Amino acid sequence: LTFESTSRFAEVDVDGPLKLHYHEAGVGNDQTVVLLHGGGPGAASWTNFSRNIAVLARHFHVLAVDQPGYGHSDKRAEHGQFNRYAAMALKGLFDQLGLGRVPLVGNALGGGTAVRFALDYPARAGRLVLMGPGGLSINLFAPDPTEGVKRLSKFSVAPTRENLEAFLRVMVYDKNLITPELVDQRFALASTPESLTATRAMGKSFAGADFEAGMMWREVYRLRQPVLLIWGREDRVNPLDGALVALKTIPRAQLHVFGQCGHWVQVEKFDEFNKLTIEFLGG
Amino acid sequence: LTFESTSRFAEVDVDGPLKLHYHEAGVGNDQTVVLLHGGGPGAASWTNFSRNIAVLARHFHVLAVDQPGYGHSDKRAEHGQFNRYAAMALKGLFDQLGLGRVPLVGNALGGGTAVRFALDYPARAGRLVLMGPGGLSINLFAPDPTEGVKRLSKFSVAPTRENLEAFLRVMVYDKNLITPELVDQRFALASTPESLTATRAMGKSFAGADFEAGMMWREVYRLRQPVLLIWGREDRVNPLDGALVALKTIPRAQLHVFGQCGHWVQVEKFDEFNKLTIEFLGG
Amino acid sequence: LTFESTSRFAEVDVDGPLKLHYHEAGVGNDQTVVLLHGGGPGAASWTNFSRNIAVLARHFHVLAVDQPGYGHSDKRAEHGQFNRYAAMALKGLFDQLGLGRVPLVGNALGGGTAVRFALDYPARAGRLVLMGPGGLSINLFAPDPTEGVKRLSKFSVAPTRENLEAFLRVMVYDKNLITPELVDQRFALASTPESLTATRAMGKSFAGADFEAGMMWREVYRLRQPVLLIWGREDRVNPLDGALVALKTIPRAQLHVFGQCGHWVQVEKFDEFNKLTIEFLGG
Amino acid sequence: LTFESTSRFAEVDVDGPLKLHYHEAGVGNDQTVVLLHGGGPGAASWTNFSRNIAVLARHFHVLAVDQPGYGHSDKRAEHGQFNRYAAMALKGLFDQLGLGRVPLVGNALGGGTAVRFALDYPARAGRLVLMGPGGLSINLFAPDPTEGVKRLSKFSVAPTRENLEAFLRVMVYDKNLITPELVDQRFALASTPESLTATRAMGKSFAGADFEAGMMWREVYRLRQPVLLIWGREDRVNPLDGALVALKTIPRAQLHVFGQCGHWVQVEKFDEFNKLTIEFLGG
Repeated sequence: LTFESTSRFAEVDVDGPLKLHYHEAGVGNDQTVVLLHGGGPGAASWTNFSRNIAVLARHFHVLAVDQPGYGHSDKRAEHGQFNRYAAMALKGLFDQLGLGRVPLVGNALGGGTAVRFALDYPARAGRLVLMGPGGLSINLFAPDPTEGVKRLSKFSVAPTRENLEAFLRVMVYDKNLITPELVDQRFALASTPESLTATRAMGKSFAGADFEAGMMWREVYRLRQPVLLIWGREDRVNPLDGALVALKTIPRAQLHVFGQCGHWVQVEKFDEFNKLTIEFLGG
Repeated sequence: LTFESTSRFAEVDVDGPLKLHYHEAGVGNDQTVVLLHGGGPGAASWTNFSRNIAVLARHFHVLAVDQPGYGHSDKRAEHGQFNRYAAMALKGLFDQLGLGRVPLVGNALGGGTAVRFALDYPARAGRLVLMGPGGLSINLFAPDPTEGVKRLSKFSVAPTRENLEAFLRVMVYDKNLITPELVDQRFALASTPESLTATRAMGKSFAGADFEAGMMWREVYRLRQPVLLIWGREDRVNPLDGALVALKTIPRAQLHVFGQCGHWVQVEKFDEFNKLTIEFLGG
Repeated sequence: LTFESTSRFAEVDVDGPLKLHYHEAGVGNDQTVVLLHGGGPGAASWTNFSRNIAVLARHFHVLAVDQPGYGHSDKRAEHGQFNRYAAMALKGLFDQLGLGRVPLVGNALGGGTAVRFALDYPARAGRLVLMGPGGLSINLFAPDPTEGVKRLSKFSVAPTRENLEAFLRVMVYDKNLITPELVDQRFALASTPESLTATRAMGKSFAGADFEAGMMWREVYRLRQPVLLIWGREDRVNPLDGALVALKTIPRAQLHVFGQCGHWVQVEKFDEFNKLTIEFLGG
Repeated sequence: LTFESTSRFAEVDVDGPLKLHYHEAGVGNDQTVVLLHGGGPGAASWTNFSRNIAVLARHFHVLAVDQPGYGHSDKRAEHGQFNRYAAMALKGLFDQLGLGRVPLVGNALGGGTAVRFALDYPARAGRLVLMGPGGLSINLFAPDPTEGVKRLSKFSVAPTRENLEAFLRVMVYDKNLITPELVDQRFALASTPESLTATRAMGKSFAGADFEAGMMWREVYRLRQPVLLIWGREDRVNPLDGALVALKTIPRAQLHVFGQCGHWVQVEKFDEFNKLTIEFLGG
């Protein structure tokens, strides 16, 4: 499996043509699973889910989608509440690929999109696996914006290598994972004109009139499916206290917390994460 | 596997001869695992771990031990802090069976004993799997005694079928699990003279000068092994808020919470519990 | 000040004539304050706020209102979401007494009514003082129904002195406060035909289609006024973990927790409670 | 009252002569109260408690002490667990001034010293008022070091105005409070050779063999006096989740949380803080 062998594109309608790039693996496997990556500026499906796609592809038909504004998907200069926007694009994709009710795996921003999709199109979403998810989290104890959020904001206003490194360093428990190569790689992608446009778009969406759609903790009591919340104990972006409302109010919720693990669960605990996900999704 | 085929007895020294009854299964499997049951008056290894021993025995050499004062182990009329006492007996057993460093699975009271053992004899305890454990839990939000604890206390003072049923009913989420047969069975065992003696002994131990040994939340930051905490979201004996100090302070801790599950995790979520335990213990 | 000297009645419109009994004290004091009592079956303004009305009346114009279904207010056999219903009655009273924007002090059920009123008629509610309030609380850790709620339910199905005593005993930290006289007094009021009707009405309202109105934790982020949450650490009806969503989401929120204090804050910590309330309400 | 009019010095014995600078006010008032300031590098009694000393001095005999390593107290290049060290110095002062059992008000680092003193010399400590205290706090949800702690660490390694400003900005909710004048003032004091020595001393103490003395959350269940914990909801140094073990385990504990308030409670909510403290200390 390679970036190129799995690469796919699709055009869907979200207030007009919207191009989506995604990776497909495990064709032939009966149960399709959709992965939605995290929200760092230089993040994408392939890099986010490197330690995972090949593994999950052994059991499922994997569709790893680049969310609008990331990777090789369209990067519009404007949009509404981001999760609702990305949800609309996923719906377009689902319809185009003839998918019915499919399970979703999403981390951080991508978890927020998974949930918004599950609420907006309740019939199309199966079991959910959510790693340090945004949107349904509400930080009962941590002052907002968190360190992780603030660091992303700083890079958004001052796109320097120094600021990106500082940001990345609060993504993980083992800061040794933030190597010069990783920093340089993410920075090349995060600082392109298009990524900056995406960032400026994200910023302006924050102050829209549809902010309620992002406050998903008020709604998840409506979800009828099994939901596996997965958290790194040392998550500094969406901290562990953010798990509580969702654990309490989602009827068929479960929670797994890994000690010695940060915001990037799929990386720092890739083996443990892969195994939980396979078992959960009935594979 | 039957109660009889697996039954074993051992005499160990805890301030003198102390008889221990236990169940052995999976002989021939390389990795030994010790299970320590919960603390209801009519509880024992065989009934506590019915949905589990045969399964785990497929992967491990299972020793399910009746804790002093329960099942067919000696039921003394007096002893110190219970967990420290039961720990001493386990040490005697370990030494007698030539066991070295072995993983421990313990629920409720039995989890408290697993931990006390891991702290008192740090070299002899491997990975720990703890389901709604006592001792290392401190209920940060729930007033003590909890409903579950209070109900056990009531039966201890008034040993009637009515009181035992009320107690059992707060052990599970699905109260339908508390059938007349289950109630009658537990009551026959819980109301024998010896079980009453055990209960009276437990009560008097509470007010000993060694109470600190029971406050294990002050010590678990010393544990060096991986520890899997498992909780039922609706646990009414040792509630979920009791997990927090241990999750935070145990370096290699993990936590799994099951929604729609009470204090009896191994029963209400036996399949999910069995699978977590097997994977965790490297089997 | 006596029950009789302060007694007042008013007829308001809530889907037709609805009689409200209330107590008025401190006439002449410039700032009016409305108190809303707790929800025990034999509860009322006078008994709920005995250690408080005379004190607060020294600083404010006190209107202690019996909520519909309690004390000497109408006790209808049917109504919708209770808090929304009681809110409508308070609005009727406000309008009739020419009140404008007034602060509200409410405990337990009465706190839930204060909040529902503040959300439904945002202009008419000033600062809020809420003691172990229902409605805006969501018990993130305690399994529901709590012991306190369950005990009230038991009395509702089996209205015996024994059951009421058991209920009352989980209202306080110092169980010595539950004297035979208190038990007999509350029982005489709680077991009248009208109180039973009120109870049966409350029960049926629980399963109405307007249940969302009771889930006030989803809405309190809309409140613009200062709100003082007051909790007994050992509250066994609406436990301390229920405070968290409201503390986090109410912009001008404050929280005070008293150790060694149960659900009846105004009783067990009457002096401390009185003083916090006076200072808070700017008196 | 001025810095100069209230200035006092004392020589006490802590492994030899140790000079302590402090401020005395309200002489003639019967009840003495000791204040222990926070731990920012340029922090001291006078600046920490500016909005408070004159006020409290109206009701009490105020002794605001500069903790060793701060203000005008000795700044040694080496010492053990800081709180235990500062406690020893306070004991020396108490003895020298003929003080008996006196209440203590301490914020942040100074709260940790108040507690260590109360545990080490149980007879000499009366009621405690603790604002965002260190030592007895254990951050159950926030990854450590917190943003606040990390920012102080950065300044300790790179003592620039930029780094101090960033640090100060996470001390308050209203960042407008961090004016250029405040930044310049604190920086002049924080960057002196002696303050750097103090900082280097603090750093080396962290890795001493007496680290347990700093883990005061394991001990506060021994405190017999009333203790008022006060927290800013948006505290980014010692966050609100740090309050929980102490609230639960201190028998006569109380907690007050102010929304829209950071780590500097005595500044951002000086009026509310002053009033709580006066009432609590029985004045």
